[PDB]
Amino acid sequence: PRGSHMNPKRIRALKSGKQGDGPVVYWMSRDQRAEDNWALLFSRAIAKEANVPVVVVFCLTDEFLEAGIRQYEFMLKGLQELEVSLSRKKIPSFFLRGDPGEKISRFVKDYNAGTLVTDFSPLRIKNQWIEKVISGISIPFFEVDAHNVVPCWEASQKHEYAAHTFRPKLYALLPEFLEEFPELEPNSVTPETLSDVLETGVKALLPERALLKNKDPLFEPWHFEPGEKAAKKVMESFIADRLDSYGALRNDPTKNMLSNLSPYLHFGQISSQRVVLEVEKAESNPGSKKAFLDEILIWKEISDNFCYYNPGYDGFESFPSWAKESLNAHRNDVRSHIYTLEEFEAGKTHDPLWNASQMELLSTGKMHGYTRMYWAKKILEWSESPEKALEIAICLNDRYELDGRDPNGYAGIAWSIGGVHDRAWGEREVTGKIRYMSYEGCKRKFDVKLYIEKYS
DNA sequence: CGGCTCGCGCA
DNA sequence: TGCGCGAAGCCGAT
Ligand SMILES: Cc1cc2nc3c(=O)[nH]c(=O)nc-3n(C[C@H](O)[C@H](O)[C@H](O)COP(=O)(O)OP(=O)(O)OC[C@H]3O[C@@H](n4cnc5c(N)ncnc54)[C@H](O)[C@@H]3O)c2cc1C
Repeated sequence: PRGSHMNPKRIRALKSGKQGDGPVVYWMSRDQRAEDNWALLFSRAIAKEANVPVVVVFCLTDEFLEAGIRQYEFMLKGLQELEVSLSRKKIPSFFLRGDPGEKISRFVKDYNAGTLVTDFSPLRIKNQWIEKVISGISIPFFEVDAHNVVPCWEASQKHEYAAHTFRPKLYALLPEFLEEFPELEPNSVTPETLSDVLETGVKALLPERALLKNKDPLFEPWHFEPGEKAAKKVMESFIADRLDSYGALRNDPTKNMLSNLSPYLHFGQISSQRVVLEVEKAESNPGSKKAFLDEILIWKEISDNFCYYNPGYDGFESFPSWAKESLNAHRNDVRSHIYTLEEFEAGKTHDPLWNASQMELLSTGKMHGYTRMYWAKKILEWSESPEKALEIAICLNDRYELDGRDPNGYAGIAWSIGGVHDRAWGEREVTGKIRYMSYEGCKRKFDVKLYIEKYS
């Protein structure tokens, strides 16, 4: 498709056709940012060769109703910042509301677009939208992987069983795809109020707000400032203050020593490639650098590999054969406790460590990476069936996590409950051969009282 | 055949 | 606290 610093393997054609005379439309979805965006850079390079301008279109679907206000505000406030950023470079943005399959097909014809570009996402509803758009448009339709360092269809062509199998593949293509980003060139040609979409959506999600007894909201929105500018500040402080002690205190929820980048990385407000570019150049603890790189490279992109090659990524059928056989044999085992969704949601279990994990999820919208395993694994231990446990874990994960509705969530829940990307362990009642995690093992690794007293 | 992102005993 | 074994099924290099 042309360009000096542009790798042609990051782009693949979804539909071939005669390139129109109008501008190039970039259908923004996952990577909501202006800097370090391959999809936005590829749309500008195409527009430069065709002597056309580049426009951005964002379709606001009804998916914000299944979520909550904490995710809707975090996204809308970032889109307000992105509008001024793109407007500074003479790039206009259009914000549509409704079905992307019907709205973007109408936008391409109404605006007489010449080439449509979109970003990559392995989720089901994105592939369903792209198929409906292809059937209604007559212009070329391209797809760019701007989220992963190595494109998903390039790192592997099949489902990866474990990380130590996917690890040598990723690090082998790293010297080719780890490159610096060129600056976005402003538009030479210039061819819906976000404040109203914010107030309308908030009033519709007000009854579903998570409250306390005194009708006070549980969400604390001052923990993570949304936007592209704030996301870069979280990156800088992590590499300057937290990266040294990461490899030693990454599993201690009493110490705020993780990167805290998952809410920004989910909405695409910060590029993981930019994070790797800056972490690699830093001089820090070599063990901590290798530990953080293994999280943002393999485990982040193997989760995209999981959902892209397993369409039932949120179902029991995606589990390995050994895990399904073990879970099916222990279906009739008597459970120590049985809790419904409402009891798991409000945090009314006998385990104070589990309840404290749920309060962190409800109050801050981001539960610590270590306690998320204890949170999900105990849901499987105290549920009717593995299907209900998978249902409850996915529901609370997508409802209250700021990084929810993300491939890392479904892969992480499939790891905790279904042993995906994991191996078998000692045979137990109810759980079977799935990895076990107890309250006593957490007491030997960190001060469990400080974590419980912090969140009641 | 080697080695994979827990619990547990022992310094 | 950090280290080493145990319990377990399977991929992938040959
Ligand atoms: C049951 C369960 C549910 C999860 N739900 C989500 C979710 O909804 N959204 C989400 O983005 N992540 C999810 N994760 C993955 C992981 O918990 C988060 O990425 C992490 O805890 C967020 O904090 P952090 O980015 O500061 O951690 P860091 O240690 O700083 O992580 C660095 C980055 O590496 C990646 N990463 C780290 N751990 C994982 C992992 N286990 N799997 C995949 N990528 C990882 C993420 O991009 C993360 O931003 C879940 C994990 C589990 C076990």
